[PDB]
Amino acid sequence: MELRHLRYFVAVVEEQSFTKAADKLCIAQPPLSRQIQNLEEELGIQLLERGSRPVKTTPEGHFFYQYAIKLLSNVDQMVSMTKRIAS
Amino acid sequence: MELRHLRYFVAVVEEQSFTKAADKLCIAQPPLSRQIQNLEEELGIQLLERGSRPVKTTPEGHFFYQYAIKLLSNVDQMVSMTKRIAS
Ligand code: NA
Repeated sequence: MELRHLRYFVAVVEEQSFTKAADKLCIAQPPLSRQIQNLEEELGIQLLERGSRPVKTTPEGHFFYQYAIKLLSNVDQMVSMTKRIAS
Repeated sequence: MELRHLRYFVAVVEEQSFTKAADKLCIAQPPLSRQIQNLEEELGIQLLERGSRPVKTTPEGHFFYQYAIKLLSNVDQMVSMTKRIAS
């Protein structure tokens, strides 16, 4: 699992759309969908209700989502601070 | 930046060796070294003292290291708990 998977997943959850998330991340929809599938397959879980319109998380999916946003925020803080040290 | 970069970096810092870190991560040394260089180049900073034997972090490198281990621990906790929900 990579940060890309988390960033893609968060965008899908927030936009409630695979296409709209793809637009926001400046990528095509098909690879985005494949990456989220890859994430679910790696974890051995369903993060999203399959076939849900608009896109809705499963309970474990929403749990994962809430911790994913926390982690991505921490990444941003880490990178920002480390850069500020060197400059 | 991806989780791979953090995992590679942490291993190098802890083993104080590019080769020994590669052994631990079950990969060849050359791609490992390239990935760490890629990480430093992306951030625009030196995480390791260039030419140091044994491998030693820069002050910003050690700072980054300490937050990287925290983040990787959080990733592990997130994945473990989310899996435990679905099972
Ligand atoms: Na990653």
